[PDB]
Amino acid sequence: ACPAPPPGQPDIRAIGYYTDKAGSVIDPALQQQNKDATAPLDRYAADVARMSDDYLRNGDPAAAQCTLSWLGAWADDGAMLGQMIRVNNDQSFYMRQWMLDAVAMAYLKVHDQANPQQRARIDPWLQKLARANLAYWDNPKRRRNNHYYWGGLGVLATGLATDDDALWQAGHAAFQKGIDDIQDDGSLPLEMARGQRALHYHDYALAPLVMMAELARLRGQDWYASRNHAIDRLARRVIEGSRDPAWFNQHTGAAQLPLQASGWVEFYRLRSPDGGVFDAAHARGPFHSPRLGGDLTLMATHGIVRTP
Ligand SMILES: O=C(O)[C@H]1O[C@@H](O[C@H]2[C@H](O)[C@H](O)[C@H](O[C@H]3[C@H](O)[C@H](O)[C@H](O)O[C@@H]3C(=O)O)O[C@@H]2C(=O)O)[C@@H](O)[C@@H](O)[C@@H]1O
Repeated sequence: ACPAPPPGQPDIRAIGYYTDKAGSVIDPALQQQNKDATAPLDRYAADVARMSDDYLRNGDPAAAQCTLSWLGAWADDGAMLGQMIRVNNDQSFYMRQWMLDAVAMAYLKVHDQANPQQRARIDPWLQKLARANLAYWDNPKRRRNNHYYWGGLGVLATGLATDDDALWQAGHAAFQKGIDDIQDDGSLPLEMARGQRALHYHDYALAPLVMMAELARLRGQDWYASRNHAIDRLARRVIEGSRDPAWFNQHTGAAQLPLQASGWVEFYRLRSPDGGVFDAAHARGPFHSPRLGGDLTLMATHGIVRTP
């Protein structure tokens, strides 16, 4: 009934594909190279997202058991615990953050179906990945942009799922720095340097901050207020921006590519409706993002976990 997972590959060889300082102009060949190189890794994320999605949607323990089986198999095969091969950037390192986000959110969603044996295999694997990811951001030489907020999510979810309180404080630190990076105009200095993709990267930075906030809401915290409701400013700046890019066009000097707000809106519309600014974007749903935890619509309506 539970199909065979792919072999957990120890090595990642992804490929950065922007050709300009702003990281805004794509080389299509390079975009294709990286896509084919990562396509197996992305198939796995989507599968555990969907199977964990199937469990949250209809309560079937087989969907949760098949998810635990697949995560069980990847831990055992030491998946992505090897070399992050550098082709032309740290693209392989980023994938290990994104994959951790996908595999740890999937685990959290089915964790109440887990028995001690499956816990024994998965936790040390997630924790190895989560500590490996944190240890990249120990170097001060590396700009803590949206990549740091995306790393933060997996580390936080691994902290919550494995109940590793060091990892949770690390995750929270990532979320703190994101909120702290929000200027009074709702903008992020590091994301403002992405020319025509500036608005995309604002939406892209915000989504993992919103997911971390929603993870804190599972532990009975409320991070949303931090720094005098700073997240609402960035939220406003992105949702106003998907409607009207004039501010981003003026502030960066680049004509923005059109953006449709990502699945962070499914939760955020419930936390602070702001008149209902997210209603058009919500109507574009459901939102599927394995890197953010899968079906954001289902999780916003019915919760990330079926029981605390
Ligand atoms: O075709 C898609 O839309 C593709 O998007 C994928 O996620 C992107 C993500 O949107 C984001 O742009 C990210 O950007 C990185 C970039 O890869 C590079 O490393 C740069 O130096 O840093 C950027 C950054 O985050 O600051 O790249 C993601 C990626 O995988 O390249 C996926 O959502 C994919 O499933 C989708 O089809």
